[PDB]
Amino acid sequence: SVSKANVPKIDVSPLFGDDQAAKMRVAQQIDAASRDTGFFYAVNHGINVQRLSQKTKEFHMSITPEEKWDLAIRAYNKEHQDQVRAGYYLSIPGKKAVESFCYLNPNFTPDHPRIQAKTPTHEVNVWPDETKHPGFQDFAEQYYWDVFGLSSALLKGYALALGKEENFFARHFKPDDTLASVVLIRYPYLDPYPEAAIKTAADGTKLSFEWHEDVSLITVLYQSNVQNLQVETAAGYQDIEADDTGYLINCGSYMAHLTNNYYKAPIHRVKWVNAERQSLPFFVNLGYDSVIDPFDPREPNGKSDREPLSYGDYLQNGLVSLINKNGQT
Ligand SMILES: N[C@@H](CCCC(=O)N[C@@H](CS)C(=O)NCC(=O)O)C(=O)O
Ligand SMILES: [Fe+2]
Repeated sequence: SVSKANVPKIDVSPLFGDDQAAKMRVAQQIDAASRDTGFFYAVNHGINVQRLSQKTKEFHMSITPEEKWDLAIRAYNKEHQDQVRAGYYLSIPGKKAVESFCYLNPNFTPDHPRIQAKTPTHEVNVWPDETKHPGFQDFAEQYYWDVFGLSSALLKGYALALGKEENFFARHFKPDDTLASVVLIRYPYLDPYPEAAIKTAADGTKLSFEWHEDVSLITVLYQSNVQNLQVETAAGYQDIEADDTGYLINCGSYMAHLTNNYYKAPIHRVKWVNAERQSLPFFVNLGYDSVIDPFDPREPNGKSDREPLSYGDYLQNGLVSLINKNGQT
């Protein structure tokens, strides 16, 4: 009885080029999707997602329990007090099925000014031993830059869609300072699948991750071809079809803040599925001190009754709140 959500496939390739008319026609499609269910698939995006999937699989299936402790975030290993965001997020057999590896901007090096200053939300990535995972760090860092590139193009489309100049968001999304993250999530097949690792929604649906708005400007997501996501709409939660050739795009709550809820952050959740699969989000985050002045594209003077919020304030508050609401991942 759970209807397919309207999730259009938008050819985003004009956003990489210089045909302004064509870009406006893509922006209209982004506007439409953003006003409807809040999701679309970006197609013709130029990223080799099959290779991303293969390299990620090789990592997930070769990492050992020893390596996971050695890379673990603070929530799992008290010795790693600097690792709030970046590192390994362990499963707990019998209790918690999902496990993952998160990394941040590769430019956050020991000498980076924000690392020196110890500013919250900035960390130096941790990586497994190169000889045990040959090529993995290099692949993963290049992937960061490939999806950064796609996200910059998408941000040009969102800006045009909102009646702005195309750099309105992108000017704040910079290699030297972006707080964006990649998460390489493994969802396992388990037989038996422990009930303790399954949540139940109010409507009785079995879930792996509860309802939420994303903490992002936008989210740029690759998933395996196994249906799992649902979006809350007015006729109920609806199934978002999988498409392992496309990137699933949606707004996060910073976009809702900037646009005075004209582009809402859609509410969505992750169904429980007993399948070995991947979920690989890129969270498009700005710089720590990036402030965009809020506006309202439904009002004649564009004025909004929201206050400016720096991205760093937003992000630290949001990530902590999401862990309190929906649990440590
Ligand atoms: N550690 C990350 C933030 C992770 C936020 C989070 O928990 N996201 C969920 C909800 S959007 C997710 O990615 N879910 C994916 C899925 O498949 O469940 C970072 O420091 O930036
Ligand atoms: Fe999400």
